[PDB]
Amino acid sequence: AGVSEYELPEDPKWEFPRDKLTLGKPLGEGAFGQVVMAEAVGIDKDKPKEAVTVAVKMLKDDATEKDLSDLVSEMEMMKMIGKHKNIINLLGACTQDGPLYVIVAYASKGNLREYLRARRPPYDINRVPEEQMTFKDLVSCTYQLARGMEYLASQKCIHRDLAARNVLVTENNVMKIADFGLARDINNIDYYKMTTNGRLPVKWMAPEALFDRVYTHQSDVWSFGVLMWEIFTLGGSPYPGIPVEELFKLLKEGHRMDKPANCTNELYMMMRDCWHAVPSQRPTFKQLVEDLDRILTLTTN
Repeated sequence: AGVSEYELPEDPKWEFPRDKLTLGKPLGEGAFGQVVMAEAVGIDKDKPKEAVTVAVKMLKDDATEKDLSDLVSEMEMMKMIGKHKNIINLLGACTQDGPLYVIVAYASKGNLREYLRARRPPYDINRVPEEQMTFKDLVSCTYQLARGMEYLASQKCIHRDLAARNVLVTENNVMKIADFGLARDINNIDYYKMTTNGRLPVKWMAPEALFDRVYTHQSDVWSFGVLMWEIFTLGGSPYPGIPVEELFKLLKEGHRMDKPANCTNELYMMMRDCWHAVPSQRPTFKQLVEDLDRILTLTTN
């Protein structure tokens, strides 16, 4: 839909009244949208006079048409995806007679990369030493995210932008996949066809997307492997020292990232399996969940 003449249809089951929403302090500014904390009175049907803290995604003053298209697409993707423990929860939207607000559950511990970096083993005033990550914590993080993606893939949707920056962490340390603005519905098609030059960060893109312009669930599996590497480096950035302009040829030559310091060979081989050159030889998200559960069960004892 061309947003400059598209009028958002009514969808009463998701609509939230503007007079019940009080916008608060900013939580983030990316480039296509901005997210603010807010108080939503009555958005929990079970506590109808109660104000609950939420996060609201909206356009910036300098928004483009594509920014608005992405915000609509993110809202519609979250509607169709449905509910899961490891997917950030869509609560409602203000869509009629004013700016588009997409209202989502608030994750008080912020994005995953900064959450991990603040909990690294020993000047940063943002560190949280009382919550330093153990190996079991890292495996648990990975397992939760694999469960979220297993659910996502069972809904026949591809995220396409999986990365630590697009994961949120709640007060109870629950991992929440977020930022569905690039996600797509691939029900009834065999693969999603990429344009010539996409809007997906190159360092998380599977080679078949990069070079053959195709995206499947197994392309998300590749990105999940990079996400795993981010987790087990406690928020490191991938292919360190390699600019994206040099990475294309390195990937064609079979280059893969080295093993992170805090990782077992078992977990590194799981990353490497996610980075198999042949998409159908990478594990599925169902298989990753099974393997991570077994590792996590052994670790917790």
